[PDB]
Amino acid sequence: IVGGYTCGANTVPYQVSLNSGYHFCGGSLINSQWVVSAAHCYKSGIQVRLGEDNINVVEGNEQFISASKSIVHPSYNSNTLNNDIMLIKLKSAASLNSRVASISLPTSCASAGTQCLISGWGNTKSSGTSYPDVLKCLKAPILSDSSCKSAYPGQITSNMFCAGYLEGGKDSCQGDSGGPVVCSGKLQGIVSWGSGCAQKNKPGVYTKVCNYVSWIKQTIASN
Ligand SMILES: NC(=[NH2+])c1ccc2[nH]c(-c3cccc(OC4CCCC4)c3[O-])nc2c1
Ligand SMILES: [Ca+2]
Repeated sequence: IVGGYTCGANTVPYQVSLNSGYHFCGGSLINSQWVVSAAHCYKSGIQVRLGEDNINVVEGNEQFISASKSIVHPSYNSNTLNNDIMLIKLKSAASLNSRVASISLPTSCASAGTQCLISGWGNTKSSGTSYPDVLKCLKAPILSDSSCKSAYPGQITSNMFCAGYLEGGKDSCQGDSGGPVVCSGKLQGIVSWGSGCAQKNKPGVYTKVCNYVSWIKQTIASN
């Protein structure tokens, strides 16, 4: 997260770290056995780490659970990143409490101007790499579709939306992919991609979760 602030320990209880010997993507807990992340974060050997703040220190509240299976959306396109969403089923259910809680899926899509919270352990520099030990937060608004398509002509599909600041300075970045974009307590986006991090007129692009709620529900119901 570039231009953000330290969230405070366990203040984002639905945030998870996908780990394979190091943190490589974020994700969101939607019920005690499933996590939603981005399809491009897919790899085998994923251990999901819940209740984290410092990902390099066991401070208490952490729950490390292996993924039993990861379901990449069947229409995921790795060249355009269209349908960049993945569901991860946990080997055992997590124990939910005030520090580990799930976030609600939306019933309607959010409008431009809606303020959301984006979080993650990704790079905090736009020019260089500085990875934090604790979770960083950024409050950012959803941009209009016209500003988004004007910034990335021919690359935005209806399953994507832009959020951020056109003046540059605040953005999600490498290591934040797969994590949450929460607006008024509903999960509206998944960190997907961007051009560099926090550059002027290049806002971050997110997977539009409201377009996938029936897919998520039907997939969870059959697995
Ligand atoms: N500027 C942004 N809003 C942005 C947000 C998330 C990003 N994630 C990445 C990213 C870059 C290189 C490799 C990645 O993931 C690979 C390692 C884990 C598997 C895929 C990224 O997510 N760039 C990103 C840029
Ligand atoms: Ca820790």
